Amino acid sequence: RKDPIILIPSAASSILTVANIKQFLLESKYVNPRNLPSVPNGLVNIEKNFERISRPIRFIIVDNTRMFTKPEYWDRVVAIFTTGHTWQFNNYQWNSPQELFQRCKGYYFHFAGDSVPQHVQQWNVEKVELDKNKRFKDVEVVRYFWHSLEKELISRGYR
Repeated sequence: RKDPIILIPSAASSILTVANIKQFLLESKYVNPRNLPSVPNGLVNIEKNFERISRPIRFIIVDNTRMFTKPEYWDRVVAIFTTGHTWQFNNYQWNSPQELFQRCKGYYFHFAGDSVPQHVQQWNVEKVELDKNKRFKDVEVVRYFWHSLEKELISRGYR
């Protein structure tokens, strides 16, 4: 069966972008986007081996929907990373957070000590907290993220 899709934000300011996503999800290190080039094509592929899943899963990670040529591709979106700007969702199949996050699992990544915006608290999104100063804490954060996503994959039939 087909590769699952993760949608992430395009704004180069966003905590996580196509520039630092692989380092974060695979190497277990947050890297500030300013210290990296921009990635114009807004696409990266990654592969992940899960404890409870037999075969490695190949993820398509995109910060845009210009390649969503068929509406059926929206069935393959297993996660959405959000910064809390609804405009991110403007060109999505489901453009309101209420509808979108009933359809796809949402994640809100931010730093501890930074207030989560009013509207984000109301959203059906899982909040994930990074440490401002202790980069070693990323290891636990990333393990937790993959544990969470694994349950989502299993629920969607990826075993």
